[PDB]
Amino acid sequence: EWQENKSWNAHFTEHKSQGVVVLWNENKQQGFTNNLKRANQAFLPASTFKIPNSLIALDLGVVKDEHQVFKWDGQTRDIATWNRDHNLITAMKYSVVPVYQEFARQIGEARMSKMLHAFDYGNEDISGNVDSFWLDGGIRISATEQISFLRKLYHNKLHVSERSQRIVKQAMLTEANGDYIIRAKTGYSTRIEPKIGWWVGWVELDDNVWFFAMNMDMPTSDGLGLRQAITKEVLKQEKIIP
Ligand SMILES: O=C(O)c1cccc(-c2ccc(F)cc2)c1
Ligand SMILES: [Cl-]
Repeated sequence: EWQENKSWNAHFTEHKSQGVVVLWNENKQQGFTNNLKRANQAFLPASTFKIPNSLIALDLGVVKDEHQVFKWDGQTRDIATWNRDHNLITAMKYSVVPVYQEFARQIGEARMSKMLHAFDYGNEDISGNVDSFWLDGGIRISATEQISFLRKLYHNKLHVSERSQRIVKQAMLTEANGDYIIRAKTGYSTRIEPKIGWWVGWVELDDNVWFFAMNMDMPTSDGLGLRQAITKEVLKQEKIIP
């Protein structure tokens, strides 16, 4: 079942922001959020789509492994870290759109649509350019639907090989210390209004796993750090992380 804790709204209010945090206790099978309605509001996934995109590229052989090098195409872009060679891990880390656009073109429309239906991913609509629909096309996904998809990935229940899912979960590695491990992916949607930020993933503890999915209005790049900062303040408040 689900429980709405509006006290977390303060974490958005303090920054004059609007958004939702969704948490899911895997052991107890209970969900928590500050806004049950926005928790189910569907947005463009933006770079959070790099998770399913990575899975499909790996399972079809478009990407052979996490060490394969994808050469910079010599095009200087506004993102300095994009102007270099990448593998799957660094492509994810620096959210390298042009590398995943190449993935998508090699995957192709037919296979992409088939696999998103198999994943039960959002509205499963890839309308638009095969290499940009997750940024300005017709695909939409809610925070709760992100958690649903992530839970399948965590348990290796998605309809791709176990190997593909293990590799993507490696590439999702974001933070790890003696207290917790976070595997997650950021998102920044700017091509279609409303501009929003994403952070989706899970926090691994010794004896439990908390999946999370948050998004927040993002009129400017100045607030991108709040995607992680707000989420962690909620995690701290709920005694999930110190
Ligand atoms: O989602 C991120 O964490 C991320 C990672 C790398 C780059 C950017 C980014 C993109 C466009 C922009 F206008 C400003 C920042 C966002
Ligand atoms: Cl790992």
